[PDB]
Amino acid sequence: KVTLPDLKWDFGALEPYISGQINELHYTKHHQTYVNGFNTAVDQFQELSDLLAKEPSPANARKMIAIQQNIKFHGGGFTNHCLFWENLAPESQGGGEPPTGALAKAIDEQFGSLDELIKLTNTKLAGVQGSGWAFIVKNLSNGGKLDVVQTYNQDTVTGPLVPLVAIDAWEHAYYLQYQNKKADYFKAIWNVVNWKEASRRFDAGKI
Amino acid sequence: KVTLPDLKWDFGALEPYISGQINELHYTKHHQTYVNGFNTAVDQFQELSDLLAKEPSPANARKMIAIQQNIKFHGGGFTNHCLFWENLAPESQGGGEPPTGALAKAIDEQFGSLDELIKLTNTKLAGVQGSGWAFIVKNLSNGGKLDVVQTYNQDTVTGPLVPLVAIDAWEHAYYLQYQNKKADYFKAIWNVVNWKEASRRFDAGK
Amino acid sequence: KVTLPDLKWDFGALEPYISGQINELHYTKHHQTYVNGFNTAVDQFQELSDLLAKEPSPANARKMIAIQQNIKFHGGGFTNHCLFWENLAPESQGGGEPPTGALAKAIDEQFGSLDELIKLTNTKLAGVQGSGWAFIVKNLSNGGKLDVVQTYNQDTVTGPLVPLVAIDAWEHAYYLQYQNKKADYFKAIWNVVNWKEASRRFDAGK
Amino acid sequence: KVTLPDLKWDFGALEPYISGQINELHYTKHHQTYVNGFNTAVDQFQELSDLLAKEPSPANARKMIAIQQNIKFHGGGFTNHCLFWENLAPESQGGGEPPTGALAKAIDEQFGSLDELIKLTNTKLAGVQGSGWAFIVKNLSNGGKLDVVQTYNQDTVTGPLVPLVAIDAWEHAYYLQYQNKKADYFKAIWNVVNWKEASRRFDAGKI
Ligand SMILES: [Mn+2]
Ligand SMILES: [Mn+2]
Ligand SMILES: [Mn+2]
Ligand SMILES: [Mn+2]
Ligand code: NA
Repeated sequence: KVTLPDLKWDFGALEPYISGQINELHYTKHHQTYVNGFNTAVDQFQELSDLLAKEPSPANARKMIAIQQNIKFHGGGFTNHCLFWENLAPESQGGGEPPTGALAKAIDEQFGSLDELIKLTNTKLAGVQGSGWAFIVKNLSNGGKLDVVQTYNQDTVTGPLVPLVAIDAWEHAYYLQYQNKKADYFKAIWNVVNWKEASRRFDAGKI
Repeated sequence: KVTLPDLKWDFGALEPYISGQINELHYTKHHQTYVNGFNTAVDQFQELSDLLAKEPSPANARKMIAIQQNIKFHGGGFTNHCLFWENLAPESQGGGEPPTGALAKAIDEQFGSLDELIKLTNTKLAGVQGSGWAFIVKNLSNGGKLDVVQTYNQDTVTGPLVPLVAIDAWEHAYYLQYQNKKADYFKAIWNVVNWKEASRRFDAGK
Repeated sequence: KVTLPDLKWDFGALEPYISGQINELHYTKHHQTYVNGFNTAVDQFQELSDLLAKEPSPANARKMIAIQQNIKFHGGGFTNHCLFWENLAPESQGGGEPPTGALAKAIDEQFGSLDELIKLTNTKLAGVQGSGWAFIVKNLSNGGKLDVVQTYNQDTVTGPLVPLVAIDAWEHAYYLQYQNKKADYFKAIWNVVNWKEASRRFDAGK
Repeated sequence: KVTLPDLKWDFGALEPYISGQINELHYTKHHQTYVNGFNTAVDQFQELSDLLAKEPSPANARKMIAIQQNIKFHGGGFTNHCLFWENLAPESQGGGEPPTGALAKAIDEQFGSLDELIKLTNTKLAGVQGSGWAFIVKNLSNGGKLDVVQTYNQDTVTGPLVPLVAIDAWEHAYYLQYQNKKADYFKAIWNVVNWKEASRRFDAGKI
């Protein structure tokens, strides 16, 4: 049974880059909904699995097929937002300070500088044509190389792709403050990105 | 735990429209693969579910998300092929005979004729740009109306959509016999379509 | 070269159901974005088509493929919003009044009532897990039957699926006013749906 | 107007890894079909594009949206198969011989060995749940790092993702010889992969 995680900061702590009113809605409404949806979907599948064991019909298999969409969507919603809060921090807790160590080294070697990586990421965020996410990732299958990937809806990066920084591009993540001006939001959010958490994820090679 | 279903006919019973060499591989290899994949996926779900209970972390959620794909794909593969075998039959069991009853009436009212419905379906089949299926369906949400829908890969029709006739458009369904000539396969298969089974599905809405 | 269509109503005309603030942003910003993107994409096609003619390489084919996403997305955004404004109207223009004629008959015959069709549509709207649309459509390929279709992002209904009512489920369509309570928005919008335009679309079959 | 490309080898030249029967059908039927489809779709779009100039209506935009699906699919079909033939060669023409130069250096640095890259690719190919492709690519956006990407149907890798080796995982690519044993096909094809063409693409950073 999953639960809304504790936040490391107060709702209004990322102002002026992200408003407290957005954070409160985003966390108490949107994230809680994925929490509830995920627990419900997992419950429903456990129930369908028990039904399939006694009556392994295509009819019942068809029912399982129907709920896995909810497992994926709500599971992703749960996961992506958890990652999101943990890679945000107020300036007082180091938000917006550049990474150090191995991650900083890989960033410079692959993209030239942190500024270029961020510009690439903002291009990707702007390129999400619908709801979705951009993730700075470490790819474990090609020697641990950095990349920036987009996902849609609540799809997430799995397998060898370890998320280092997740940035939410759903309209609910910025609309009350930025309205249509999503590029202003993408630029502003880096001021409160927690690159210490990114570095920790990079070093661990897991989340 | 699912298994391959009983067939109502022998592998060679659909000759010459669908070769026995195809049916044998199709059932004993391809369908068996979805059976095994689905059973594995459901087992793995059960294991991840216990893991999630012990540690409900994003990491473990991530693992669960990863296997949903296989549940969907192999579950669809299992379900779609079960449908397929049940709506195929040799002529000796009524394959290729036109439907009667309420289904026949609905077909004529909506499409003009069975011939016109079949042509529409062959157009949908030819329009699958990849691996996939066409389904003639009854839509329970809009008053029980017939439609033809395409799916890709092992996606299937769910919700208010009741499959009446499933036709496999994956290349493995025809390649040994027809190779690139998929339209020849789409045309030939209607000689062994079991419309009695479609009519039963239509009447039951299940 | 496309442009924003003229609106038949002032930005604040759909209050209280849809905020004038939302309509103004939705039209002057969001719809404009799609107009700009589509014009840009069609210009690029034109340039790449000429390039491909002179040099029909896989390299240039690859470039042509790369712009198709923009054509589809912005083309969809352009088209869907045009449909949307045309099927909305203030109560003073007859918004929210039930359809009549053939459409009204088809709705009663297939769904039982207008309320049942609306209920089904709201279910499809709530079912969009991401950004998207629901369309009440008339299907030209199954004898002209009504159905409700979900799309994601700016995907739209084409070919035999004729849109009668388009409803936007992107968060920018409701968030300033309803925030997370999208179900409240889906319920409210029917008060300003232009069923007269829906009936016109149904009769024209385009 | 695109045309079927010239092949560098005879239909039967890749036996016994891929039969002459397959190559003949694959090239003269399947590839040709995408050639014809792509030419048709581009002509149709040009036609609608000219109409849209005079009638810039939602109706006409809707018609163009329908056609872009065919441009993408047949365009991809044309492109992927052109890449495919160019990265296959008989053993007499160097097929199956390991890459050298910068490409070989990047492979060992990122994957450990060619064999590890090949195994990863075979895992990706087996993971295509439907029709599709695997590509070994050079990613120009992350400092030119190698990766392996899956696509479905005739989707392809565009922009910063430069295809180095394309491997076809559609059933028509192997069924007549391998039937359901696709893993055997994925394993065998490397014996006739042209790594010299892969190296040229890697060096040029384009196709
Ligand atoms: Mn969010
Ligand atoms: Mn099959
Ligand atoms: Mn909109
Ligand atoms: Mn092929
Ligand atoms: Na509100």
